[PDB]
Amino acid sequence: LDRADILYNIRQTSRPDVIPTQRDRPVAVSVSLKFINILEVNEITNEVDVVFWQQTTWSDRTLAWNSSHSPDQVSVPISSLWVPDLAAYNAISKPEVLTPQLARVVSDGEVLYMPSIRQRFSCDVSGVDTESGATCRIKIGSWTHHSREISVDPTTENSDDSEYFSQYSRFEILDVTQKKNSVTYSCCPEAYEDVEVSLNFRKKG
Amino acid sequence: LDRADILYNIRQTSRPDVIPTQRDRPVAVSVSLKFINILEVNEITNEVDVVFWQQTTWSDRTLAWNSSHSPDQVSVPISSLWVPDLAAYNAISKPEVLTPQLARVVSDGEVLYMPSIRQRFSCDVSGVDTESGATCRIKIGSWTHHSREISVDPTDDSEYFSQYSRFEILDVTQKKNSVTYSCCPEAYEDVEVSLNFRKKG
Amino acid sequence: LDRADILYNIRQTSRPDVIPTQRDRPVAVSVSLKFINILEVNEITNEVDVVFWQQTTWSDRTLAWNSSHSPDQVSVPISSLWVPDLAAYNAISKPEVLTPQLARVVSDGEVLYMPSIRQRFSCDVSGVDTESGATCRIKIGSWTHHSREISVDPTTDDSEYFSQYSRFEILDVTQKKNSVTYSCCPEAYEDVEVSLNFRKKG
Amino acid sequence: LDRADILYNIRQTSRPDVIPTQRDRPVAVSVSLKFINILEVNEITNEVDVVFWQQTTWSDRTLAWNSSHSPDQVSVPISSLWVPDLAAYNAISKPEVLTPQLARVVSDGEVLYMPSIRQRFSCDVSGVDTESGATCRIKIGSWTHHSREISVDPTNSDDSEYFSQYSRFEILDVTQKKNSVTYSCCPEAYEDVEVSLNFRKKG
Amino acid sequence: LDRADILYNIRQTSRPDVIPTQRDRPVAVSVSLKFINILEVNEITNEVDVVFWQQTTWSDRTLAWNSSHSPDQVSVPISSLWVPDLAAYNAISKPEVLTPQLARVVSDGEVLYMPSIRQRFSCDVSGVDTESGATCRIKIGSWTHHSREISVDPTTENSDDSEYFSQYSRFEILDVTQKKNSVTYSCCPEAYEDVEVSLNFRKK
Ligand SMILES: CCOc1cc(N2CCCNCC2)cnc1Br
Ligand SMILES: CCOc1cc(N2CCCNCC2)cnc1Br
Ligand SMILES: CCOc1cc(N2CCCNCC2)cnc1Br
Ligand SMILES: CCOc1cc(N2CCCNCC2)cnc1Br
Ligand SMILES: CCOc1cc(N2CCCNCC2)cnc1Br
Ligand SMILES: *[C@@H]1O[C@H](CO)[C@@H](O)[C@H](O)[C@H]1NC(C)=O
Repeated sequence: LDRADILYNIRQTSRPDVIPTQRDRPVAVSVSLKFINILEVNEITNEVDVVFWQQTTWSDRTLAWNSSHSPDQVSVPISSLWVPDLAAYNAISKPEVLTPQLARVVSDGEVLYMPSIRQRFSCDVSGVDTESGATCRIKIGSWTHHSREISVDPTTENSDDSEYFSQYSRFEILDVTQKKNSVTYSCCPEAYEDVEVSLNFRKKG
Repeated sequence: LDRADILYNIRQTSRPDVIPTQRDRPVAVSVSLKFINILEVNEITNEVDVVFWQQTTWSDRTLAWNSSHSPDQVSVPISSLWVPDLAAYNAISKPEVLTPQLARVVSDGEVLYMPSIRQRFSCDVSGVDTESGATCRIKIGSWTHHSREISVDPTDDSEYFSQYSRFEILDVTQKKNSVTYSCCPEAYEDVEVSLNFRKKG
Repeated sequence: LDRADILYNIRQTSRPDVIPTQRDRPVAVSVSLKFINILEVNEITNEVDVVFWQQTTWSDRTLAWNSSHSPDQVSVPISSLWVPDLAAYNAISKPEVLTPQLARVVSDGEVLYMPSIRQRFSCDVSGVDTESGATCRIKIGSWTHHSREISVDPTTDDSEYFSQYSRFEILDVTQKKNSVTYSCCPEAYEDVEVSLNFRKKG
Repeated sequence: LDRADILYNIRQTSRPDVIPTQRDRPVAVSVSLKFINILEVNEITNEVDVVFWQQTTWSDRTLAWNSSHSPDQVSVPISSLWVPDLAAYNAISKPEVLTPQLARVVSDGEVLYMPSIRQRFSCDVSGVDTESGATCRIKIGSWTHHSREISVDPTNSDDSEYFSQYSRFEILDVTQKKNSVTYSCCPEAYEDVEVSLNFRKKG
Repeated sequence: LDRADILYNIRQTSRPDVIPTQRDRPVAVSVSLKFINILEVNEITNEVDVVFWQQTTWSDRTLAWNSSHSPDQVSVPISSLWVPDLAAYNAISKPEVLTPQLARVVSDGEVLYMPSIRQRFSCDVSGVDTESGATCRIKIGSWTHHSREISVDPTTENSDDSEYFSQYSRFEILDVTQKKNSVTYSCCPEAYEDVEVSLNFRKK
């Protein structure tokens, strides 16, 4: 197999509308926000514009191929793949996807999708101008799939919070923490999982 | 049947352009707005920006399947389904759909579509900065289907409302209407959602 | 025939790119603007934002079906139908179509398309804050079809649908049909001019 | 042939991606801007918003049909035709096309496309508020086709006839100049038309 | 072959989704920014709006044809070609592509794609109002392809930095420099190449 064959096979057989659930267990989705910039903060209205990479991983065994004597990974347009229906609950604009919409697929079916996104959020901006800073909480989960179909978890790994954060922003990041939740909305009987990412930041002098 | 089969069958045979009317009785559509946020209020111009979940339910039996030994529900792209042609009459921007455009379909054909929407409205903003607050009325109905084809009916007020909004919700009420426009002989149904809100102190 | 059959037949056989001219006669298009709101008026720049229903009717016999023991009307996506190439000459933004893009088709081929549109216009805003108000003239006609292919006519209570919450009020709406020759081309092109007389309220 | 047949044949056989070059000669494109309005002028930033009809003509013989006992002209969606890849070099927004995207095609293959366009430009706004006015130069040419593939020429005419009487501005004069430019990126010459719009604020 | 045949063949056999890697060697991509205009500078927020031609070249042999007695080049919609997944890392708006989206393809498979783009960036705007000006660094590389699949290099050319820059801008260009980098991100084990274009400019 070469890349052309792999991509052809994926395109011809991939079912972008079918959740790759296996043996009726939930698809385990990992989500991690890598903050790149903070723009347009407004303490009066409690709104903020953020740019972040939304690192998203999951497994879809239907994409798998035998990689002996073949490429181990390819880049695939997300239009040809099933993608988790994640949404930020407190976003007040739709995601502006800044980057090419390609996911990376490994021969065992592991998928990585990591777009850079600019989005405006409603959250707690109070104290952005103090030492202790503001703490903006971003809530992300599957819009339509309950806990038996999609589980959402923060990425297990440690990292430099500001690793990719712009040195030219008027703001700086003090801390990022994550919390997993499972919520029952009065609309539906099942539980829906989400990750809450708490961004602690302040204005630089 | 597995999910793949169900979704394949729906895709291959769904008529997104065909209203699932049965025996010429109207498709009964339920509409309910779950308010998430109020931004950008303007008492001078009587305009307001709102974020809300537009909970929409209806039945389409052409989607039904035998669910013994099969999944009972699936998520389906709305591009593969007929969806009611609802519009907010007093909206002054087109709906900005914030969420993935998927509906939930049950094996008996019951459909739920609940996108989060940001939209600007023309309505009564007067009194927003007072104790009794403003009351903004949002009118939603089928744009082109009369009452014999589509009926619209209303389904805690702040359950999902952002605690970080500059505004707070005092009350939400709903009223069903049936209106005859001078352009057309038939009646058209709508739901009027009255949002009573004020600026927080 | 049920609705599914009718819609299937229309989709399979409709030619959205073909003007439904019959026997060399122009397609008779009716146009009427139902004003819903007036927002963002600017007397300095002579620009105004308007929301209106653009009621558009015409006949396309190719859509017709025998309706005894069948539905008499269906809603059809405009992407499946020929639609008149109308434009507002003095619009300075492209139409923002607010509503689902569906037309109503009757079994004899009569079509109604009535989207709610928000659009900005260049026009005479002077006097908007006076008793007699401003008179904004909106000119609408076929962009590319001359008078032998498309005729345009005004439709044989002005505030009926106008928002009571607008900062403005409508004093009067009048309509005039015109036939104009542009230097770019030898044939005449029809338009309807809708004159909206409005003023700022107390 | 009726219109349905003509439009069907055009749709089925049109190669929107193929430049209708005939016999090693460049496709001759005519361009003319009919100014409708001038909005949002900014003398500090040298930027201006203009609305204009971009009258564009060329010949594509692959579209031709025998018109004896047939319509002589049809309106065709530009998605079904090859269209010149014109761009305004000094535009700072993408064209906002205001009108239905249809071209007029004559039975001999002559094409006319004339959309109304709103676009923002970077140009010389100085003096806009004086008697002699400002002169904004708009440069339009094929983005990717050199002079052996596309030639561009201005269409003696009043490019001002359609200008809004309700604009805050007025047009004093419009002139055109044809250029042939070599860019350091590429060895060939690329043609453009420069339209100079002389205008001022009304007093 | 005429142009119609060439374009037909390209459309029918082109795999826009397949990186034209040849024999386990990265696709060599050249990138060069031709600055056209600088608008909307903000020294408080360190943001700037720039208009530039993003000159991008690479080779795709699957596009090649025998050009004896045939046209040597054609213009091709990029929707029919593989195109490098380049992104500007410090962009804060998506690229507004101003020009027709066509690439130029030579009979040997060389491709040139050069759209004019308007985009807003986060970068160092300080000193823009001084003699020495500001230096805004723009970082461009493949979003998803590591160094064994795509290499990125500045264009070998020497150039006049202001050749196409608008005389009507409120700003002027003092200097443009380029640096190639190879970076390892903590998300992945491989290295990703980028070009950093440093734009030294000031208010007139
Ligand atoms: C039956 C659940 O289907 C749903 C749920 C939701 N929401 C409630 C569950 C959590 N996600 C927010 C919206 C939206 N659309 C459809 Br469709
Ligand atoms: C026959 C009615 O068809 C209609 C009606 C309407 N409206 C009048 C009925 C209620 N909805 C507002 C628009 C718009 N487009 C078409 Br098409
Ligand atoms: C046959 C004329 O073809 C035309 C005419 C116009 N206009 C002149 C005729 C009246 N309508 C305004 C635009 C625009 N595009 C094409 Br294509
Ligand atoms: C054959 C060169 O191909 C080009 C040239 C240019 N430009 C230089 C030639 C004149 N047009 C401006 C852009 C842009 N894209 C491609 Br692709
Ligand atoms: C193999 C890694 O897959 C990736 C990596 C990245 N990035 C990390 C490498 C450098 N480019 C920035 C994003 C984005 N999407 C996918 Br998919
Ligand atoms: C190209 O085709 C021409 C025939 O016109 C011939 O001269 C030559 O052999 C061909 N070149 C290759 C490498 O096939």
